[PDB]
Amino acid sequence: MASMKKKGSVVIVGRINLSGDTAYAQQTRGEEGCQETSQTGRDKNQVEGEVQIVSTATQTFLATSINGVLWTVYHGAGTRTIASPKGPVTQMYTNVDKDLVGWQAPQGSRSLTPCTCGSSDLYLVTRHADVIPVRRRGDSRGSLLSPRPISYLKGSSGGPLLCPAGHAVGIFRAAVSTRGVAKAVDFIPVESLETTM
Ligand SMILES: CCCCCOC(=O)N[C@H]1CCCCC/C=C\[C@@H]2C[C@@]2(C(=O)NS(=O)(=O)C2(C)CC2)NC(=O)[C@@H]2C[C@@H](Oc3nc4cc(OC)ccc4nc3C)CN2C1=O
Ligand SMILES: [Zn+2]
Repeated sequence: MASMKKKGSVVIVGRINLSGDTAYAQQTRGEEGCQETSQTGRDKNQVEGEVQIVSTATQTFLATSINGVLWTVYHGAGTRTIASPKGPVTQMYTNVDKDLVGWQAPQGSRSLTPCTCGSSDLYLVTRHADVIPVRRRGDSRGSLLSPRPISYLKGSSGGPLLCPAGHAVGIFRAAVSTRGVAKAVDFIPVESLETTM
């Protein structure tokens, strides 16, 4: 018992910048400072933007602020705390059946607004700042207009699907693949987030 370890916190290590005309990824913390911030849970870095790049000791993925909650996938974060200036922050939402977790949105973040447009012309934002057109095909499915090998989507779970007006429609959860090519995506609808809230 006296040697039992504790899992570290999720750590914000960058963001997808969507403030201007060009989307691009930014790193805000290197691997060494990440490992150390994960152990202490104390992250004094300024947070900005809607889409964060997050990491554990073993995985990297995305997290998206919607309605003052930073949302991501359970298969990336598990039950982990997230690092903050004052120490580890405990999850506010956890739903393994939806592959969903959430923490209070960090100070300085900006939150996306839940989409009420009812539109099926969507856009997926990846960890590499690619904006991928996606046609909505169901409550939790959308097809890529230009299929990609799954390699290009790996590490983007927790990222947003957006409507033409930039509202949040869903959280990227899983890739639908045949022989390594992503033809469609599975996502957590924003309405399922609003119900969890
Ligand atoms: C079929 C259509 C729907 C399902 C069928 O489709 C698939 O399963 N396809 C698979 C294809 C895997 C090949 C790579 C696909 C490329 C990018 C994908 C975007 C994304 C990601 O980037 N991840 S990640 O950032 O790299 C990273 C690993 C976090 C670091 N996602 C996943 O890899 C998920 C995890 C797991 O799926 C679940 N795991 C769960 C685990 C839980 O508790 C542990 C609870 C609920 C879960 N619910 C679910 C649904 C399997 N994934 C798939 O996409
Ligand atoms: Zn909208």
